[PDB]
Amino acid sequence: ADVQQKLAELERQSGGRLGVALINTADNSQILYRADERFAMCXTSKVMAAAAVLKKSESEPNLLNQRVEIKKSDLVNYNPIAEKHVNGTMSLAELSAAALQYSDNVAMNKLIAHVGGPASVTAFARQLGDETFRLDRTEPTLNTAIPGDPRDTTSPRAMAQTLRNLTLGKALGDSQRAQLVTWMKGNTTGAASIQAGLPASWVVGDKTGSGGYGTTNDIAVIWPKDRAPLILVTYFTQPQPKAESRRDVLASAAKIVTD
Ligand SMILES: [Cl-]
Repeated sequence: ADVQQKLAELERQSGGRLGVALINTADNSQILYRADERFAMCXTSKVMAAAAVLKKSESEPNLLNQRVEIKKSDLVNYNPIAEKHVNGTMSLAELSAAALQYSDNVAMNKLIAHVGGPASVTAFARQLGDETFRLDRTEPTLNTAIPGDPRDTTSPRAMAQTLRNLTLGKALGDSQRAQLVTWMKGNTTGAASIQAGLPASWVVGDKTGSGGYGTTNDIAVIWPKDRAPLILVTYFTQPQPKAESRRDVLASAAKIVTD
């Protein structure tokens, strides 16, 4: 009850719409707030795309080493790693790391294209038992985040359950699961989001996202000191098209649900 009141007060102060799902594997419990509503995923969808490539690699051993050409025509609106490789190639492993650890949007588009497009990433989610996730578009348009638009959305409940399967469960083979966890633990974009609301000693693998309407998101697997792991999804979006990012709201939500 107190946790619910605190999340409601945070949402009201923020001026926007907040979605939270925590899974505590110590006791198989959940803390949920707007957890069945849809939110634009933005960059957080890169986890599903990278996982689809990892699954494909289980039956194709040379897959992560496969080379992909990077051209000026591939550049989109945020290309921190790919811009350094124009006119050469990157491997699928390198593209996966760039997408997950730097939010590189060219890298996301190469993962999407490799597996057959947004409908193939969605069909992979369905094969895992996630019947909520939908990836409709490529970068950069998947980030528009218009209120009421179901494109490129999922719910906090669904994304927490799927992230648990991918990182702690058996969706991927042992080598592939370990690779995903290692990539997420090395993320560089998350220190002001969920991590900022947790003790310094806790270990985190996370993926952030941001987009139109001040959309500010983070999804994480968390190893608290001497405790069973947690899965946490914090999604946030605002009423104004040009609203600024609010990573502090995600930090505040993480503190509330883990105190
Ligand atoms: Cl505005």
